[PDB]
Amino acid sequence: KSQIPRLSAINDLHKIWPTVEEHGAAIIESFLSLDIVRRLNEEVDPFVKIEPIPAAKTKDHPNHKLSTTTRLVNVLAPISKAYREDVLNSKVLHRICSDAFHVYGDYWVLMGAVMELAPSNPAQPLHRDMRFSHPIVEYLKPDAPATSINFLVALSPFTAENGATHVILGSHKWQNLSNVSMDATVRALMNPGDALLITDSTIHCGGAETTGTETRRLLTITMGISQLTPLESNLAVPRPVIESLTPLAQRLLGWASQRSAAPRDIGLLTIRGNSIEKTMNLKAEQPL
Amino acid sequence: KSQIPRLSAINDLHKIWPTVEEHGAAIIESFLSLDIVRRLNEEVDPFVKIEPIPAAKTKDHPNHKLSTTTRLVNVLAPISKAYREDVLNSKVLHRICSDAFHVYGDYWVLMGAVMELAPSNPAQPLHRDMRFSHPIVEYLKPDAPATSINFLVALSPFTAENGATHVILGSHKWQNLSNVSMDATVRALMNPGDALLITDSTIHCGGAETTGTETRRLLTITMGISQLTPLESNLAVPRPVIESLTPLAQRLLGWASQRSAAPRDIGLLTIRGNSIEKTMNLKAEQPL
Ligand SMILES: CN1C(=O)c2ccccc2NC(=O)[C@@H]1Cc1ccccc1
Ligand SMILES: CN1C(=O)c2ccccc2NC(=O)[C@@H]1Cc1ccccc1
Ligand SMILES: O=C(O)CCC(=O)C(=O)O
Ligand SMILES: O=C(O)CCC(=O)C(=O)O
Ligand code: NI
Ligand code: NI
Repeated sequence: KSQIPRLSAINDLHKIWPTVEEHGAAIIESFLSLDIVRRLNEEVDPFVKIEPIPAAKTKDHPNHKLSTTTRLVNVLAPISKAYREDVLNSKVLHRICSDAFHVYGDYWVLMGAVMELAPSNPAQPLHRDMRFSHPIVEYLKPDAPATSINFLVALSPFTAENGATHVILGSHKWQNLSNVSMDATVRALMNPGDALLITDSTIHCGGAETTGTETRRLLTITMGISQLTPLESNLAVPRPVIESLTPLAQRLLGWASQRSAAPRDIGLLTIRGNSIEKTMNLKAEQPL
Repeated sequence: KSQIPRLSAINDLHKIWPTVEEHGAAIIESFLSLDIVRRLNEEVDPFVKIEPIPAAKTKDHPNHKLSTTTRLVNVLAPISKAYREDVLNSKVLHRICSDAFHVYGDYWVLMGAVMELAPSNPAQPLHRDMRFSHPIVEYLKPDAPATSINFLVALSPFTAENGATHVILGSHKWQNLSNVSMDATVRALMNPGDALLITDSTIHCGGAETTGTETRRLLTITMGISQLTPLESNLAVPRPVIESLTPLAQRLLGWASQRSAAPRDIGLLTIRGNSIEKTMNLKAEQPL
């Protein structure tokens, strides 16, 4: 069985989305530089350490799907300069997203999260993303272009033994799911900064951590059309942080109005014919 | 040809959604009391008068679809006490919406707007709503439950001669649109406070104002699943106004997290497993 296609962020940029459209997955080598990875890791470190279990009794939106050996930290903009500057303005990310979502219009971040898996973390069940938040997605016709995609960026090594993600190539086009098996999977073996890119229809799962010693960490960026509601809110992010961002990053975080691709688009999140940013006189690129 | 079914808000409440599901439209008689209509009208009056043309050159999200004799004012919560208290907490509205959207989960306001049509306003072309903002909707399978519905509430009389809305009954189930004609329509003749309820697949249009003297006004409330992005933003609504609302009204305006109907729903607009309202310590029902 064929392995996940591997592509250069630098040279193969126009090939990335076509590859995912065909195969349902691709590895983007050096999606983030080691410097960006180092900074992201340093900045999110304490927030990962303080994060409780996904279904902690203190939470009013517990996540009952993730294992108790998973820590997931979302709403990264207030935590990480590297995320809100380097990642949210990634030229590679934006080329891919505009390639993927042009039929629909603007896209934004549905969720940007760091996931850390403790040693001995079990494999997740094979799944498609979005089914525990956006039931609407299952009602889309089979030829509807993907309405979200997920960049699973390695922040530490992904190896067979430490639970590198499994994907089923071609499963984004499956309607009948009787052949869903771990027998059908291949692995996303990755170095820090590489990214596994999948669609919302790609069947995949986190792997089993079998060493008992290694802690695997990733940055998962679910990018989706601006017509779909994010899993996470940036409503509580301080205004000085928002005003430090680029206009593009502000839009990605829901601090701007949005547009569809409809010829005479009437817009999303507008205020009596004007944008959020015009109405609220939102500054951009103001240093902290 | 059969007329639009007319139902009592008081007595026929459980019948309203089934009627719309079958026929694509229903008139809800006395949906709003005359007192609520009077207050809404008084409160929005000046904002309608100052509103420019839909595609005014001053706007960065011009609406190129509506006629130059249309004034549309959305983001009503800061303008109208009647809207944000009486309308957003309407028992009838909420029964209907929970009937309609239970398959998907929570619902919210995609747009609440007052539309005023000047004398001599022409008929709109026959259309389905949502196509100039949410192209995703056209990609839904035919048996997907409606993901949005629109309450067109009369704030003045709707007569044949003054441009009462046209609908095509049963057109919410049409796939082939070759028989779309004004020949196929019936009229929503309504008194102030009555509401025409349609789905996002019901083919309809504003009628021609033929008197040259009458000014028709309506309150259009597009309610949709919380998985779809609103056409309008309440991000700039003052915190004291938001904190005066019920928790339900806050959710409807995007000042709360949201839930899907998925068995182990992980939520929408959450912040590291907690809600917007818990995170921001958002008060409710605090008088102004
Ligand atoms: C539930 N779930 C997440 O929490 C998740 C986490 C990170 C990024 C995307 C994401 N979206 C999802 O739909 C997944 C789905 C899932 C996960 C584990 C086991 C079964 C299903
Ligand atoms: C464009 N458009 C609005 O502006 C509108 C106004 C009020 C409530 C819903 C609404 N949604 C829409 O999709 C309509 C569609 C339309 C209107 C006129 C002519 C052609 C198409
Ligand atoms: O752990 C991984 O590599 C994948 C995680 C995942 O697919 C998910 O949580 O949705
Ligand atoms: O004017 C009316 O009665 C209907 C308006 C309408 O359908 C629209 O603007 O989408
Ligand atoms: Ni997943
Ligand atoms: Ni309409």
